[PDB]
Amino acid sequence: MATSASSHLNKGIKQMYMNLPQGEKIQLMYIWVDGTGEGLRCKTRTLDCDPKCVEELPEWNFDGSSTFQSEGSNSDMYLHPVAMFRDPFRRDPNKLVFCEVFKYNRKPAETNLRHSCKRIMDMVSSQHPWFGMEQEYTLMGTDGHPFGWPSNGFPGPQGPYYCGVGADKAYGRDIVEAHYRACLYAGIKITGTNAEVMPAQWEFQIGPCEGIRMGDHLWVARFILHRVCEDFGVIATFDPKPIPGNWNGAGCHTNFSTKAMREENGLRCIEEAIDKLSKRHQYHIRAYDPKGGLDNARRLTGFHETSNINDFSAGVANRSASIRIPRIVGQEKKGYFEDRRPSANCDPYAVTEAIVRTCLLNETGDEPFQYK
Amino acid sequence: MATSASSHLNKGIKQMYMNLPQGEKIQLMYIWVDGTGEGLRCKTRTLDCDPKCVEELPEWNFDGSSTFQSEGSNSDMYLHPVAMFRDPFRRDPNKLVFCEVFKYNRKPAETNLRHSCKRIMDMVSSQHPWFGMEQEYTLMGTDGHPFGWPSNGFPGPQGPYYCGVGADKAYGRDIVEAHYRACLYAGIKITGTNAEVMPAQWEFQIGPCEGIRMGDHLWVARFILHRVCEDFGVIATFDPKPIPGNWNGAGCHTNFSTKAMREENGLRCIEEAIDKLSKRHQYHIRAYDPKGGLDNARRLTGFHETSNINDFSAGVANRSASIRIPRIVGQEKKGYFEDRRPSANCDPYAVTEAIVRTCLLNETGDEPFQYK
Amino acid sequence: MATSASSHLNKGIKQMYMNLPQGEKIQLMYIWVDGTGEGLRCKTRTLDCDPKCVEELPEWNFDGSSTFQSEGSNSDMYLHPVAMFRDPFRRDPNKLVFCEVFKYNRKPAETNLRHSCKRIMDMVSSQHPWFGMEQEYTLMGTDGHPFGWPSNGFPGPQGPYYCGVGADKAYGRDIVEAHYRACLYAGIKITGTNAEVMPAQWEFQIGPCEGIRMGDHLWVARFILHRVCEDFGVIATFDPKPIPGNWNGAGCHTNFSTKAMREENGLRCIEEAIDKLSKRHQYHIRAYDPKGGLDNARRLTGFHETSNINDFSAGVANRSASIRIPRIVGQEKKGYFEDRRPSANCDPYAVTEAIVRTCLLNETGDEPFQYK
Amino acid sequence: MATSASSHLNKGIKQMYMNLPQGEKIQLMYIWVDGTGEGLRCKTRTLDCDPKCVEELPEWNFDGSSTFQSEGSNSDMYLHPVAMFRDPFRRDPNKLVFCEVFKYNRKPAETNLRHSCKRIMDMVSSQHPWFGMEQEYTLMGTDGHPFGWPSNGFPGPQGPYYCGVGADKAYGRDIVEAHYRACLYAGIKITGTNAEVMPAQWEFQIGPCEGIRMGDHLWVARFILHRVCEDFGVIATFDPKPIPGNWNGAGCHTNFSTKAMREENGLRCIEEAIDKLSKRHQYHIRAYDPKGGLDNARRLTGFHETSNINDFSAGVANRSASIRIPRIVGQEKKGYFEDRRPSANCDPYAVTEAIVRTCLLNETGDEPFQYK
Amino acid sequence: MATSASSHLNKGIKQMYMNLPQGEKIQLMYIWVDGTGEGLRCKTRTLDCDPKCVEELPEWNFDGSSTFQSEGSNSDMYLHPVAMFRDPFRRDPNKLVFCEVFKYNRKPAETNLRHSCKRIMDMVSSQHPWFGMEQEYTLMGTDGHPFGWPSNGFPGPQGPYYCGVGADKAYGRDIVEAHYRACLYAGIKITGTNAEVMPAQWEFQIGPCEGIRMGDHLWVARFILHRVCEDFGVIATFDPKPIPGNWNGAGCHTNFSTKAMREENGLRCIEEAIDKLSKRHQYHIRAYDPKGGLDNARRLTGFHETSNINDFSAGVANRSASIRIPRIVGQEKKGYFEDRRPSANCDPYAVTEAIVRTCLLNETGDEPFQYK
Repeated sequence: MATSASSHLNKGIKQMYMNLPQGEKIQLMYIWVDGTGEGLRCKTRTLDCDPKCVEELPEWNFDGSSTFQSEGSNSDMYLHPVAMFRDPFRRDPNKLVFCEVFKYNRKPAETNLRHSCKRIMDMVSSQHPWFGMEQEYTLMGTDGHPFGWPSNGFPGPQGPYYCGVGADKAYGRDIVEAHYRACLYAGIKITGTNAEVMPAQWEFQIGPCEGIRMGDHLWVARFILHRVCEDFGVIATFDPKPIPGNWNGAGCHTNFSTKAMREENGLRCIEEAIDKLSKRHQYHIRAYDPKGGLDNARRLTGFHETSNINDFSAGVANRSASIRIPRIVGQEKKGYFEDRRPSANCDPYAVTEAIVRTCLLNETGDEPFQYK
Repeated sequence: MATSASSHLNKGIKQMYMNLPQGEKIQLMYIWVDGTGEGLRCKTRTLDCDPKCVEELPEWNFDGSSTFQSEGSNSDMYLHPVAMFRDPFRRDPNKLVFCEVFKYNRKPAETNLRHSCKRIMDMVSSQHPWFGMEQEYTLMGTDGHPFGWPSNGFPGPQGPYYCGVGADKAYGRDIVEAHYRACLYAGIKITGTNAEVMPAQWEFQIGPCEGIRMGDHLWVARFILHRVCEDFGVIATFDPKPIPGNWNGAGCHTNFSTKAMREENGLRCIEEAIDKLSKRHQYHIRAYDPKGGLDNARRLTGFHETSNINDFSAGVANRSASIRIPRIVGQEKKGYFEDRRPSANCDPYAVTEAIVRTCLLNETGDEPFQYK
Repeated sequence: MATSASSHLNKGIKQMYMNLPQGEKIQLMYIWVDGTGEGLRCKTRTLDCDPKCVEELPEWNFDGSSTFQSEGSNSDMYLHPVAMFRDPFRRDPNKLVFCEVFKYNRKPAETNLRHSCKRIMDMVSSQHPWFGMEQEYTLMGTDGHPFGWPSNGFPGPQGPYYCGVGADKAYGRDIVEAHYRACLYAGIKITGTNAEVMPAQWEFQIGPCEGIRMGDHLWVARFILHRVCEDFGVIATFDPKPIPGNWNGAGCHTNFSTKAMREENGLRCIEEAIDKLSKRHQYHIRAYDPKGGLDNARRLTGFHETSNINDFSAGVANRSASIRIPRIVGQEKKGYFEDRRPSANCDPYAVTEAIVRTCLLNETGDEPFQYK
Repeated sequence: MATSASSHLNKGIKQMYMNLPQGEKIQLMYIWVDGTGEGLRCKTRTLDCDPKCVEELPEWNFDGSSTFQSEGSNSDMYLHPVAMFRDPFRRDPNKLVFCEVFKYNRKPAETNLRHSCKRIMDMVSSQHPWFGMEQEYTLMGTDGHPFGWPSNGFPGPQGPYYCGVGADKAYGRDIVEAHYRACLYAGIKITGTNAEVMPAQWEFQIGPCEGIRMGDHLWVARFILHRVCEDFGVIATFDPKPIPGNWNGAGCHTNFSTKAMREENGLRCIEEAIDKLSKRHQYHIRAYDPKGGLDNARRLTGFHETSNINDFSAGVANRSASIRIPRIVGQEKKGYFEDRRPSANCDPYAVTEAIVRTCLLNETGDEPFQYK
Repeated sequence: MATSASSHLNKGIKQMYMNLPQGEKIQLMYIWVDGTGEGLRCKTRTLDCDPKCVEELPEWNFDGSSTFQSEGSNSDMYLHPVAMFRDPFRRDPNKLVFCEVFKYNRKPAETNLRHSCKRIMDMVSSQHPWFGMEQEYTLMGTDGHPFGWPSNGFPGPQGPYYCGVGADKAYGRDIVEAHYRACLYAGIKITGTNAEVMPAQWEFQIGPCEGIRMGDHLWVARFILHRVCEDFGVIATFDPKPIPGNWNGAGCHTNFSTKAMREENGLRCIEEAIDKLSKRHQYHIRAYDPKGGLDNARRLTGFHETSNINDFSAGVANRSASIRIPRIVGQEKKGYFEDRRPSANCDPYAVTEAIVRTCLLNETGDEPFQYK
């Protein structure tokens, strides 16, 4: 079983160095989404004093030609800091700084979907849309086989692994515990974790976050997971179908509510939103993964408690439908609904933008509107 | 010899992460019994503030179809918190929360035996029934062979291993020490441990616990053991006969006393109750393990210190029976008796409920009475 | 994956020694069935000259206190040569000698079923009963896990392995080829082989053999398999269900025909035989396994194209029925039928004796008749 | 790097057994195509005498439910011998027997394409159509990584490997040499081999074969390769794109000529055939791999000297076009043309049927004609 | 499990050298008993021509100080050739030459018991005493643990191993087969072999040999075993009780007959001989093991089928008796007593000399008589 070379370095030496008093200088690790829309990149600079707010952080630049985002002639791209978190890897006073990407002409990069999401959120800020997203992921070895699985083989049939405890049920819990503690320290609004049906597959839930903060929070959570995995020598994969066949896929279920939905008799608004989703289902399917269906397909086949990608279905407490209204929300007549369609590898900005455009702005047609 | 993949991860890194200050958020691990009656499941959520009592803990839900407990159409099940303990794995203020399972219609699940046991305990609360259970278990490697045995072979004959000390006598004492300390920290009323006759078999004793707390305590102790074993990469098995042949089986001896028995005089009450159980041997043998009786059979062969599968016997000082009256209890004419019949994999709620129904409610017949 | 220590000895040295001219002395390996009914034992003596026929071979004796057959006082048991074959392991002129076991008083041992089977065959020799048996077996490693399976894991789902070719489809074909060639050299009337559905499970077919020779051939075939496996360091298991669950079991399907059945319009006799089997189904099931019904029950479940142990079910070209009439036999109105009920670990002597007693002697009742 | 368990068995023991004189009995290995259209299955029976021609071989049956070819109620399938070859694995007098598959009613199975191909060939037998097919394949380890590649890595860039010699250039030449010698011994008209551009990828060429023999020959050649690979413990894959990205795909280039094409001024016939292909390109792309174009789409991208799956192109000595006329054929104005479109995993019967139907029978439309 | 370094040398190279034509020179391996009475020593010289009889072989000398047989000042000892056998290790025309050891003054060495045995045999040559000896031995690894046993552990309980077949039953059969074939080639009168009760323990039987030749044969057989073991890298031990506990030890049962016993009504002579043996006990148990009781007194515990070292107990069958008289003898009034008392490590010359002195010469007292 092959773990990364980096994981076999003596970590006690690393701990010896990390315990040195750092002094007055502060490390800022800038994180940004690359040109593929799935990968995260990061690099660190030293600042002289502790920044009080995100507006005090300097803009930076990077080579876009190395990240699949620009041509060689004008390869400089700009990093604009947008969110600041405590750094769980380097401890206080160091910070994680999530940034937006701009082109050489100061136009949004092709994958900078936060900019448009921010516009939509400013337009609908008065209704306070809340999102919760459940990010499923699979721990893999560096050889591409799932972590903890028998070499060149499969574990026992599905059943004992969901929320399992024991050496034969849960593979890689150390990673989940480390990620959970790191997220809590950093200030991400992580609300829980559970083992998924497939061994070595896990799910963490972020939320409820208001508006643009979801993307800020979710992306950084993914980064922290990768970093934790890097320390341990495993790979977190967000592929919607890591193992073909009867093994469960990975989704990113999105719970959505508005002020009207959360207040008394808000179920009516829930039904209106779901009805609108019924009218743009194909647009949303195109919106819920970076490759436009070419990924979401493998998973959603119409089994293993997933919806069929082609047919929209709705029901109360129906875990196999495209949209599920939780039973408690139905009983209390207020709350949220759960869109079960997004793939695990989705860009959260695209998902939230599509949901708000369809449900709240009453948009129609295949292309999003451009607003003044 | 195969330890789990998770056990080979660098635990110093995990310790590095666990030392981060967690802040104000609190992790709650919900634990519940699954559809098999032997396995435990768990998942964790984050709460914003410190709960003061068990009544403050929120209800939760899970997918019952993945735990052999529901059909696909109405797969949601409910977790009602019933017991709260300190979390020994994550330290204060985090908690382990043991829960009852309810169906979609708010009826007790098939394996939610705590509900009826709690009812019976409320019915007999004035007599203060005390129970003690001696849980035997075997440490196994992930390859299915007992931990520490020679590969594809057998250690020396039984004899030197019971309560043994030395590299050749006790296999896996680190696990017992870790489990013991974790149980003490969590607040389980663990009263002792000893190495059993077969190498790698250990026994811990819980009690004396009053009424319903035994099931609450015993189940959570089992969970902690699995979790400790998970950290170490071994598997705790409660199978009543893990290795066929001359190797000792695993039982769950149940010490039983009432308030009347503990007071001056009462040995008589022991003998009468003994008689009662005698008449309803089959019944108890049915209540005392999951799989009908088949499981216990492989253990209660009669040769290696056990009672034949079909025979009630009682005496003072005799390890060749089903119920033992301790010598000191006989001499002082007060105390408890030891039912030696329950299998190691028994559900404690079933055992305690059957014992109370027979000894305290003077029930007769094959089916338990329904009370108003 | 652990192969036997013996298999790691340098086989080139063995080959160096085996090529020395042996001279005039001849090695005879005496083979006999032990007290369990499944194990085979053997030992070798040197004779001075080449025996021309089986009657020239001397009777031998052995100690019966170890091979679980006898007990105290009288132990010596007698081996009477009954079948002689060429030695495929040592080549001509050496021989394998299969023997009957007799007690000190020259009465047949409890497991010496050849004596009675031979009696019945002598009684029915004029009708020339022919049998063919398809012996399925599983190749296992010395650690008790099936050979070629991933360590502590399972291969892919059933489907690609039956009669498979390729490194990922057929595990252990070398064993099958060696066994097959050895059987042809020895003179066993082996008629074919194929890979079965579960990986590492294979089936060889012996027959059509007339009367007692069938048993003689089949037992010796099993010995050769063990010996071949011994050379290679793997273990052949005849357990009817080596791996629990959805993995295929191992059976010993028995094709039966008589002279009358093989002639024109012989189908009527086949149907008569089937009716008699239908009248003695329980006797035959009891006669088809060692432990005593506790083996065949694990295989004959009604799934995976097996009959249910309790119900006698015919069916032309019906591969799931208790009795199948092959299609060609049905179309031509003559031939054999296939009894699918015997377990892989059956004693062939018991199956053929019971079948002949029911179908040809028109016997009834639970106990065998005593003939003059 | 993980080779199969079977390959680590001591092959000297196997050689010891194979050198035993086999005697008069003969082994016949029946080979057939399974329900997937790519896999081959085989099983062996013993015959009493040496068959002189293929018509003397008996029909056989097998269980179709295990090969994805029938339902449970009528699971018997029939093997009709159609081609006989010498067995290179067991030597004379043993034989390999390639068979057609029939249903219980003697109708051709869904994947039994030989029946129709034979019909078409009989209809056009007077023109003596000759085909040559170039079967490319990749040697893989049992871990799913190409054989000889660095663990979890890639060899050097493409360039040095095509027809390479040396330990660092050609991976697995022993397999190619063994396969070549086995094919020559069996009597297959194998005409050459070369190392392909990707390391561990090889190509062998079969032909020129007349009509139906192409499929008979090619399938058996594939079987021999799998068997050779089985001995060595590697897996031969015919996947058209075994490794995504810039690594070369595997094709099955088909050289086609008729008697008219081979005669003086036959270039005109070549151009006419190419013109017809231009009119039925889409039908042929659908016909040239077993999944209707899905497999071939991964290979025919327009890069790496492959044609684009959507556009037909033709040229003299143009290796990237859909159809290439070799330069020497163009200069001499007679010969064959090379269809470069078929995927490596194609069924040769489908390719030859489509080519003959389009080029020689002047068929048009999407569905094949039914002839009297 | 640790085999010797010598066994890991490439034996193919050795085989390459051994096939070279040896020419006219001949290798003679001189073998002699060392000062311990258990070890064998050997060295080889080249002779110019093929000796026709044993009288043509030259006397040799060696350094006795290295073999615990002489002092430093006069350390030269003499080897007198006494028996010549074909060399199975070097093939014809090479020979093994067993020798007597003489001191510098031409007096027999302390361990040269052959001289006196030859004298006694010459004295009783007219009665033709025949002996057969059954030599049990245990195969050990070079680490001192029994060969094939699990590392630092024990195999399963005794029972399945006696005369066992299979990878899990018989450890080291290659060695037994090689030794057997080598003995046959060399001309030793080996009469059979069988696996013993303890795994890795085997027994071979030599005889019937007349008089002194028995010792010649047995010693040389032991040498061949050591040499065979040397090739395989294991150690043959004759230590009376190989591994302490419930593991069977090793004996050398001696079958004895005279010409008178073998003729009609010879049973009377058998009874007379047994009566004489009854009149000499401790003498025999001090001449049936290199160092008196000590070693032997670890086997004859009388528990695991042995004769409690204390008293004799003639008995038909009675396997656990001192001098067994096989049933055959009893019901045939002729046969051979089986002195079941000598240990496996006995000097055969001492056993046969003592038996002849007691049974045939009617000697009495503790010390042997000196004859003219």
